[PDB]
Amino acid sequence: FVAGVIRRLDETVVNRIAAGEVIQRPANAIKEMIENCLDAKSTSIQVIVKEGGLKLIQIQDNGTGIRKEDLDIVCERFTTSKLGFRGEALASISHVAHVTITTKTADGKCAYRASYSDGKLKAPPKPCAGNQGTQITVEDLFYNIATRRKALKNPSEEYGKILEVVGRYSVHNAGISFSVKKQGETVADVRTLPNASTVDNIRSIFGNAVSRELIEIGCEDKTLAFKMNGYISNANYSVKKCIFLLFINHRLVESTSLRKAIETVYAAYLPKNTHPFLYLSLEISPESILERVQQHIESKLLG
Amino acid sequence: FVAGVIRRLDETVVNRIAAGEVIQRPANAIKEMIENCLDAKSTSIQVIVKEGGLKLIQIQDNGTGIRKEDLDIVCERFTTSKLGFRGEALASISHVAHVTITTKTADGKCAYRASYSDGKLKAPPKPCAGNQGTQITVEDLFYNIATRRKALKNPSEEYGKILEVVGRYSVHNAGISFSVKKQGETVADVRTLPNASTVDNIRSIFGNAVSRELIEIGCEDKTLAFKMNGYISNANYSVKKCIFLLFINHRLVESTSLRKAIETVYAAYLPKNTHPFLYLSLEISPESILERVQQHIESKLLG
Ligand SMILES: Nc1ncnc2c1ncn2[C@@H]1O[C@H](COP(=O)(O)OP(=O)(O)O)[C@@H](O)[C@H]1O
Ligand SMILES: Nc1ncnc2c1ncn2[C@@H]1O[C@H](COP(=O)(O)OP(=O)(O)O)[C@@H](O)[C@H]1O
Ligand SMILES: [Mg+2]
Ligand SMILES: [Mg+2]
Repeated sequence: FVAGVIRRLDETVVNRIAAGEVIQRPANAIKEMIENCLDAKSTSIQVIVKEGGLKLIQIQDNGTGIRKEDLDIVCERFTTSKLGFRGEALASISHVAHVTITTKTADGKCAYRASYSDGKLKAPPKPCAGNQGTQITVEDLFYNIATRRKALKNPSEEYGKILEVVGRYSVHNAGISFSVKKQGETVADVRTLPNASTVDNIRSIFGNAVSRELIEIGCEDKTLAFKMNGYISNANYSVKKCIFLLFINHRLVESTSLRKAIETVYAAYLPKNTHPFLYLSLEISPESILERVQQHIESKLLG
Repeated sequence: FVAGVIRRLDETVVNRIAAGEVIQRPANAIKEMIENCLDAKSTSIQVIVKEGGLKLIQIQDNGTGIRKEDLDIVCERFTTSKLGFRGEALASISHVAHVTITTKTADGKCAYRASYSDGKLKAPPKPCAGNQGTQITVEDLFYNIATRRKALKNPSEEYGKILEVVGRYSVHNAGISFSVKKQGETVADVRTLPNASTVDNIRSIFGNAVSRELIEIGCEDKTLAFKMNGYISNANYSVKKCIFLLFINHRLVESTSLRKAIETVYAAYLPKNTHPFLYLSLEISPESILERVQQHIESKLLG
């Protein structure tokens, strides 16, 4: 038994593998990029996809853009214009894809384009055509981690997941226009419009049969420091699988705990196989609160 | 609406906060350090604690030690002598505590002592007294993150958690001697001995009433690529709360899924309130396997 010798991991490998762990699949890259479009005050967001996002993801917005002088560092880890940690999403994407950014600010004379590998600027940004806002292009996702590339689903399931994410951000963000299409196709698979209510976007993404059966919900509680709004299906609507959109502080989230609560409430009113449609937006800042929601929904179902 | 300006996070803050997130509490620092003692082929491990591990944790082993020339980088991130990622545990601890290491290799002429802040060597290592192996001393845990220091439990609950961890590693590692005491006390609260069987260490840590009621278990399956051994309580033993030790590849782990399976099996044999004692060691390399364990245990309870 002798002592080992300590070496350093190659963190070009470490950083690639961790970035794979964060991103996971094209829908998730797209989720991060959309959130950036919304943070940059965009009112029009367009998504274009080739091969389920494995070949190309392109997202164009009309938001505030990235200043020319900041393109040097925008994809580095822990660089952010905002107050896990801020500044990891584009850095991560850039470690497992070829990223190009085309962007213009109101105060810039023209748009600039820059390309990145592993978080680093490849060359000085170059002026190009383009209007107010930002187009990010993400190519060959996981070209450098074979195991995750093969561990992804077929192109049409991955496209399916992108639709789910974008359609879901579009219900939460009524008034902002969203679209998703496959590259080289002219007709969008999802398209919402700048003057749409929350209910119109539910009708558009989820169909007239759900939109006709919605109950509006809201409750605030200053003592429990939370607010909630959204829409739920009344006791007359039933499908084979529960469609549950959940947003907590404007991020889309999954929650086995709360979907359980609400299912128990609905179990008493809906048929044996069948399930509800749920859209809830919770505003919280940093337990018994999940009683008030179960209570509030049951109250609304009884009414 | 104008464009932001991108700045860099201070990663002295980032690194401190993430390290808090990993470590969480003294029992967990101790878990990481013990595992290092075992990796370094230690047969005698001594733990000493002041104030539940908030003031001092000291762990002495007789393992292979750290070479003098490697003390410079041992607490840096991603430095390891081994093949999330390797090399994060001591780096993390050193970002939220004052770490001192005293260590000797068989080939070194004497032990060397070094002190670290934020992963960096404070001064050149200095020769000192000490035998084969390594003593790590971890002081003032979370002195630099007030919110986690107050979010820790009272000193005696945290000490309680250290006992749990060490007692549990000691059942898995029969033949290796472990002890834990409070600083300045002469009698250990936990002590296992170099010639002890697994059953002796269960008797010692968990008492004669459990050790008298154990069924040995083992199953291998080449097709499902797993092995399992351990000990369980037979249908005659019952306590108010389920004591379940689980090791997968020699790390202690919690598992709501498998503890559920086994509880369902035991529910049929044990009284209404009461629960079993379980020690299982699973060897796996990188679903239907949880059926074989539920099956194998029921089989052993029926027999
Ligand atoms: N669509 C966009 N429009 C304007 N700025 C963007 C856009 N996407 C990214 N950015 C800029 O790049 C930075 C890094 O983004 P990201 O890596 O997601 O970290 P974060 O959003 O936490 O700051 C943002 O703070 C922002 O300044
Ligand atoms: N008790 C110990 N005895 C010998 N070497 C140790 C001990 N603790 C830590 N080390 C050394 O420091 C390195 C860093 O430990 P750690 O930060 O836990 O990362 P890892 O265990 O993944 O290598 C180990 O690879 C090992 O060489
Ligand atoms: Mg972002
Ligand atoms: Mg370790």
